[PDB]
Amino acid sequence: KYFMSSVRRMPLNRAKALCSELQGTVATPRNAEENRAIQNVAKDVAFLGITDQRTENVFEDLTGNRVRYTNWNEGEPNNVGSGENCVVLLTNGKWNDVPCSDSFLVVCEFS
Amino acid sequence: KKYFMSSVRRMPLNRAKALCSELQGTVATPRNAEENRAIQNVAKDVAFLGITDQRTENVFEDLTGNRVRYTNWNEGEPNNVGSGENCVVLLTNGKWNDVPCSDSFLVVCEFS
Ligand SMILES: CO[C@@H]1O[C@@H](C)[C@@H](O)[C@@H](O)[C@@H]1O
Ligand SMILES: CO[C@@H]1O[C@@H](C)[C@@H](O)[C@@H](O)[C@@H]1O
Ligand SMILES: [Ca+2]
Ligand SMILES: [Ca+2]
Ligand SMILES: [Ca+2]
Ligand SMILES: [Ca+2]
Ligand SMILES: [Cl-]
Repeated sequence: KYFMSSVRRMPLNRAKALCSELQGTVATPRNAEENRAIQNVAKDVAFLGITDQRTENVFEDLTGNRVRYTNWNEGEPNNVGSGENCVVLLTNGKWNDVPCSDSFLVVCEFS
Repeated sequence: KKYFMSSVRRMPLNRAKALCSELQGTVATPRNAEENRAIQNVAKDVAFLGITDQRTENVFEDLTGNRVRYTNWNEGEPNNVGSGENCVVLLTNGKWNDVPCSDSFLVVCEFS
């Protein structure tokens, strides 16, 4: 896998469109090594290709595959307010669930 | 190493540049036959290369203004037809054709 970060921030729908445009997908770390690699390419908080939009508290990648490895920041995922169904990788590498409509950088993953 | 990825949609060169730069890459510029073939492998149809003679006609440079060395022009190219063709695309046979920068084609981005 090759990981590339965007320079501008955008909501998940636009982030998915960007990675998909170059025939990739929003980055989904499958282990601690991939998590670090994505963290490194991301210069700020960035979206990951994981959501619980289909079933609340059931996190899966953008292709419907349930994720096994997770790295939630303490207290996460908390689905606060009216709900947080998207996921971002914080600058310390831990994850936070956030509203999919919010804007963050995006890290795309290619094979 | 250099990695190449092709777009799904077609767009003019300035948009192609913006797409590749969005992910901190550039429009693919083959420096030799191996790279030319690597780009061929990812481009399913005619696609833009990061080369233009916009500065001086018939002097081809990459997008950073660096004069290119390796070229693989299709027979009869570059012909600068009509009002001008100052951008370059990789044809489906791997050879190059100069085309109007305002025309739309797939784009192959390069990252390293
Ligand atoms: C208290 O909730 C935390 O802080 C909020 C400002 C949001 O970033 C939320 O995702 C996070 O879990
Ligand atoms: C005759 O010129 C050739 O055919 C035209 C349709 C254009 O594609 C032009 O770039 C090419 O050199
Ligand atoms: Ca949720
Ligand atoms: Ca949260
Ligand atoms: Ca020309
Ligand atoms: Ca031509
Ligand atoms: Cl949400």
